[PDB]
Order: sequence, then structure tokens, then C-alpha cells
Amino acid sequence: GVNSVAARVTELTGREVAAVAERGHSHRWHLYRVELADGTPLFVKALPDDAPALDGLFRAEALGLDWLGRSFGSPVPQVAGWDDRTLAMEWVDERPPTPEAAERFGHQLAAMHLAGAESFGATWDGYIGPLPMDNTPRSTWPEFYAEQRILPYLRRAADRGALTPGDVRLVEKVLDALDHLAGDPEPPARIHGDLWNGNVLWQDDGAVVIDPAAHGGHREADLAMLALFGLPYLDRVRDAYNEVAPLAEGWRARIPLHQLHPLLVHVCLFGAAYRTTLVDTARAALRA
Ligand SMILES: [Cl-]
Ligand SMILES: [Cl-]
Repeated sequence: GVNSVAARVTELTGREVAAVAERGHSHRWHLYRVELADGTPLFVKALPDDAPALDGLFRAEALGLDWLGRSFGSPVPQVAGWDDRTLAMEWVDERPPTPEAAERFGHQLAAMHLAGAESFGATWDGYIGPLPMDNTPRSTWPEFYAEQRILPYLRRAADRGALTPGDVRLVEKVLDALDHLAGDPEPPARIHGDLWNGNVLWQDDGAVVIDPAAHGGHREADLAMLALFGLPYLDRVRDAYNEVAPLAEGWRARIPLHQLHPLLVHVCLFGAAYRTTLVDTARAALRA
């Protein structure tokens, strides 16, 4: 990988780079394993030299990692350095999932969430992949979720013709019922914001969470995302989580509600594949 990657990392971290290896791509940026002179490995995301880039994209992740990472036994990687083009962080060597790690990860996530937030949203502009994500601070969840987590992606998907007017009306029924469906107000959590299995890197003693879309959110969101695409030892993670920060009564029934945001993002980003799941989940939320 780039001699330009190596240069940028040294500038940002102050550390000498001994090696760079390519590790593929995600959306609009390239991935690398970068090794420092003492053997320390770093995971590095980098936009190409000269390429135009989304306003505040890398910032959202750098700031989100810093903010999310201030809990005991944090599962969040440490950032070695960043700028609008480059993000260098701790390299994780994955391990197979184990039930022991799963229990420990449950505790890690509970402490992460319960660090708490002043409001829903965040002080920096958000992204979910390459899509804008509205982090405007809000004091109440139903309004935040409807206006900043559901409606923007619903309208976008409808505009692109991935969702029908009937699909839109179905999701709008949920929103109209939201101040019953929501359950009871609780404080905003520090949530990862995109916590599906591919963003969980298993370790011997827990797990590391990567690629956050971090903000003040409902903690049920992260657990619902683990459920949506599944996770090794999901029930052990949730059981251990519930030991230390028990979810509010009726959380299982609310899982579909909390899956509507990610599902709308998927329909936006990836198309029709996820439409029927969105519809089925909306129906399920309505009858929850
Ligand atoms: Cl070094
Ligand atoms: Cl399990």
C-alpha cells in the first residue's frame, strides 16, 4: 500500500512507519494495516490523494470513537491520529467467538451505553456510511427517531423508487403510533449506531466494535441491530448486558421498532433486497 499512506500516518501520529499492507476498501475509502517501527500495528482508513470527500465524514468517526470510548473495559479502538483524509487506529486481530467472550462483551456494551449522553444526537455532523445522519440534539426520543432517524431515509428511498406509496404509508402508521409504541422515556445512551455482527471483532476476553455512527440514542437500538443480522452467542451477550443494565420491561416486543432505522438505511444504500424485511418489520412494530 501507499508510500503516501505511510507519510500521512507518520505526520498524524509522530511515529515511524515500517510497513503498509492493503486490506481492501469500504464505500469511498481504502483500508490498510500499517506497522510502526516497534511492531505496533494500526488499522488505517484513507481517502485517495486529491479525491473530493464528504464534509466531516472522517471527523464523525474520529470524534465518535473518542466519545464512545470513555467507559470501563471499553470495546472501542483507540485513535492514533486523524484528519479529514485519514484515520489511524488500533489494529485488532480477530479471534473466533466464544461464550466467555460473549458474556464479557455484554458487560462492555452496558458500560459503554451507560456512560450516557446529554441529549439524543451529537455535537458533530453525522454519517451512516456515506449518507448524512442528522445529529441535531433533541431532548425526547420519539421526535428524534421519527424526524432524524426514520423520515429522511423513508423519503430518500421513496424518491429513488425503492419503496411504494403504500410502503411509505405503512411506515407513517408506525410513526403516528410512536408515542405509544416507544415505551417509557429513559436517558439517552452512548450508542455505537451501526452495531451489526460485521462491526463486532471478537477477542479472547470480549469484543471490539468498529465503524461507529456514534451518537446519543436509545440503547435498545444497538441490541436490536445485533439481533437484526444476528450475532454469535447473541443471547449470552444480552443476558450478561441485562445483568448489569437491565433493559426496560417489554424490550423484546420493541425490537422491530428499533430496526426500522437501519432497515431504511439499507434500502437506501443497497436497494430492493431489504424492502420486504422493512415491510415485515414495520407490520411487526405496529402489532407489537
Ligand atoms: Cl515506533
Ligand atoms: Cl448464546
